[PDB]
Amino acid sequence: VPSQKTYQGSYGFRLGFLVTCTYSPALNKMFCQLAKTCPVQLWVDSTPPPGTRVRAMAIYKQSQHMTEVVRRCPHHERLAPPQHLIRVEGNLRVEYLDDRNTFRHSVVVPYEPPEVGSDCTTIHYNYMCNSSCMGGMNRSPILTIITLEDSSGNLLGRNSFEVRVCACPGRDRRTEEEN
Ligand SMILES: [Zn+2]
Repeated sequence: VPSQKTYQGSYGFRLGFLVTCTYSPALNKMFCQLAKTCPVQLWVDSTPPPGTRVRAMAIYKQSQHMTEVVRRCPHHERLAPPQHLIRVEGNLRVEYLDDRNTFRHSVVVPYEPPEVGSDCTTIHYNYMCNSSCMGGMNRSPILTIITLEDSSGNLLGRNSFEVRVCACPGRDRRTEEEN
């Protein structure tokens, strides 16, 4: 299984977050609706090298399920391959990748610096299956792992957040925070 370990790296890489999508810092958890815009901010302390790329991948949070590949349920599976949970919208250079050994899916875009008038780079992710989809995530928590990689694919930085894809993000966040 791919590592989830936070690695700020040489460029001081971290994530930020701004109901269709809501983030709980206390839980390090995003709650979002299926197919809706999920803004994830990339923050760096120094400019990454030319051709730096940003990869997103989902894994199960629980150790006992970590070897299982996160993919869309049969119903939802039937630019993006239909099996992929995570898509990117609003980007002309999206790559959908299937690992030849692990079969794990990921979605990659080029790293771009913040637009003029901004301090961070935003990527709009879409999650295409609900956490509750049986025959898929089966209510089991997932993590999204965001990796900053150089042009050769080498690790520059890593961060992660838990995700629940659900009908009522605000309500579920409140419940999970009360728990
Ligand atoms: Zn589904």
